[PDB]
Amino acid sequence: GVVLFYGERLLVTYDGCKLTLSGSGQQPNGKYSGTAYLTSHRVIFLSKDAALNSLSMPFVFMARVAIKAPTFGPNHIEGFVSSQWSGEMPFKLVFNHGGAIEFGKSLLELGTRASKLQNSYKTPAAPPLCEIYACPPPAYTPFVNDPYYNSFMQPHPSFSPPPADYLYQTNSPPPYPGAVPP
Repeated sequence: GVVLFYGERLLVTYDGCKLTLSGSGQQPNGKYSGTAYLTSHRVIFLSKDAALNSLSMPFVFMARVAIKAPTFGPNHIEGFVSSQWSGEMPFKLVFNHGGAIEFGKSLLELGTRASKLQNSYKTPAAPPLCEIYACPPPAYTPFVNDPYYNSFMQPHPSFSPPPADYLYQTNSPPPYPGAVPP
């Protein structure tokens, strides 16, 4: 399952994604196939097979994110996660069914917005009793229904249904900012 923070919105589900972590030294390094989730706050990747079952890349720790197109091959997304390990770990997201440009354009706009709040964000007070429960449907409603997200994200037919029966929410707020209405 996927556990969203309180105040986090699930925006895009992409089944059939390949994530490559290309760290050196002690940084993470491996290849993973599965589903990528684009939220207001992070990319979540769930390995479908597994040295790692789940990983989260908060926008505020991503750097130099770009939609890449090699001279002959398909569009993909590249970037880094910044500083167990320290320094700059490269990552690459490849999409099996197209929609890399649409996913990446959305990621760039979300990440730009979230990163501008990095210095001012203070995690809200959290309930001492931490709860995980079935995710409220509003947290994963199609983003086209929300003018805040619909104004800068484009749909794509390769985007997949949100896995409602696998979505949970915690009452804990996210420890980093996201792209949300002010």
